[PDB]
Amino acid sequence: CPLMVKVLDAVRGSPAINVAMHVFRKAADDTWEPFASGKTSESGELHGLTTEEEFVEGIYKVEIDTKSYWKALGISPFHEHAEVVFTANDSGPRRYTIAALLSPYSYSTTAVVTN
Amino acid sequence: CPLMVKVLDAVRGSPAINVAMHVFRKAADDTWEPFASGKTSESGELHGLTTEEEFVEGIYKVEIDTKSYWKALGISPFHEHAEVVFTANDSGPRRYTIAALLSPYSYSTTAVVTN
Amino acid sequence: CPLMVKVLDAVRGSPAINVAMHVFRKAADDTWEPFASGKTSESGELHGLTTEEEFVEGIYKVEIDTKSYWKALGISPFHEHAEVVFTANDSGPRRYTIAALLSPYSYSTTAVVTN
Amino acid sequence: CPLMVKVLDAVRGSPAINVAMHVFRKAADDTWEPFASGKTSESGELHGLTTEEEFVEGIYKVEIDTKSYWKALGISPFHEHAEVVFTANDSGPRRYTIAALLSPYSYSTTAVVTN
Ligand SMILES: CCc1oc2cccc(I)c2c1C(=O)c1cc(I)c(O)c(I)c1
Ligand SMILES: CCc1oc2cccc(I)c2c1C(=O)c1cc(I)c(O)c(I)c1
Repeated sequence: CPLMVKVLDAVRGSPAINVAMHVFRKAADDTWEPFASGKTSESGELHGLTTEEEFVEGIYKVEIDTKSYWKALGISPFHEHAEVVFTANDSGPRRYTIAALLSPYSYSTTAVVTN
Repeated sequence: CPLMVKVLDAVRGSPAINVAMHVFRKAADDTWEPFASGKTSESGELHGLTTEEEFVEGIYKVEIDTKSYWKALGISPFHEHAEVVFTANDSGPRRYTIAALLSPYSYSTTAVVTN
Repeated sequence: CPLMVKVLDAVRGSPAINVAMHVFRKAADDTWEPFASGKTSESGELHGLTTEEEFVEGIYKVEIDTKSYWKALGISPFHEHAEVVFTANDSGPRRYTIAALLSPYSYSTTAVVTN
Repeated sequence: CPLMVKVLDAVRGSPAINVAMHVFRKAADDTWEPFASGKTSESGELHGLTTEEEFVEGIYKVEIDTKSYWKALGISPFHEHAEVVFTANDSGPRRYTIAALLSPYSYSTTAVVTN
């Protein structure tokens, strides 16, 4: 698993479950080509998005549908979605975890890049 | 001032100065149209992007060029940019402050909305 | 103003108003002595805690009473308070802004230090 | 494992390894009694701090020695340590993860409370 996403809820202190997201890869014409997608598990994690052969160097965007998550909880959010845009590079063996911590008017994201 | 952006640097404990950003607004045909742009001052703030008359209801995206900021400090960061996407003025005019805290592998963003 | 504190609410997208806090300074005998206290204004800011003459080198602790803030909004939060402990003025006088972003199960704090 | 701590480094995009921390429980005389301690693993995690029988309701403090971590990396930090103070409550079966994300002048902490 070269790319994993984990989402947590800062209002409830819990994994953010059933959060939909799409991953895009940037095309040579500067458009966003759909690449992978899924919904987070009961642990707030989404695995199996891609494979090592497919996950080549380039620019990727992860669009997390935070608005639908808050609306299902009855909470009015600020953001339409949370977007994480990054370059994947080949500097030795690398696995990427994108983590996002969600509040109604705020989010934080970090990347854990390990061997 | 209906739309202000503030950016801080979590490595140096200082405002993030000279950070470029571009604001876009979603058009009727669902494309992103250029709306405003500028760069942060010595206080880390960008004022004067728009006016109350021009800042109509819509979906706006603030694209903060964090990669260029970190590169000039000698750091190769994870993200290409920080994106903040939100619906503005859906219940009438509001004033928005978009704040971003930057680290090389992480950022946080929040919004302060006042009537 | 050599020491200012700003507090924001990530659930409401607003300044966190009427948040009490206490500042302590570590004495020679290694105990925490009361130094200053106050509560945030309608802008979420607390100014005037100390003066340049009184704010000598030392280890300071800012204890932000986040639990009382959330309780008044009907929320049972995780943390008892947010603590920020730092050495101040070790290289000569500085001005410090301590900022905190609050959610029920999470907070973030940063510091802006200027000469 | 009723209480786990995870620490990440926002400058390097990696687990924060070998971070020392102490856990205290508040005494009836309002002093902090040492309870448990350890250092984070190569995954940035510290497990085995306590057992279910020992981890009774009360107020706990986790003091994370972030200053020594940054000094070992050659980076000048703001905080003396990161302190997380919380009430443990018996509302059904509950396991607590305290997570902290570290930058030199900023940190964020959240709690993941699961069944
Ligand atoms: C870019 C500013 C900023 O972005 C953040 C994102 C997440 C958490 C936090 I805390 C912050 C934060 C602040 O610390 C801050 C906000 C304002 I409004 C200020 O006026 C000042 I001084 C400081
Ligand atoms: C120390 C970990 C951590 O602390 C934070 C504080 C604020 C915001 C964030 I996003 C984080 C964060 C994570 O990124 C994270 C959390 C867990 I729980 C994980 O399992 C993994 I993988 C990654």
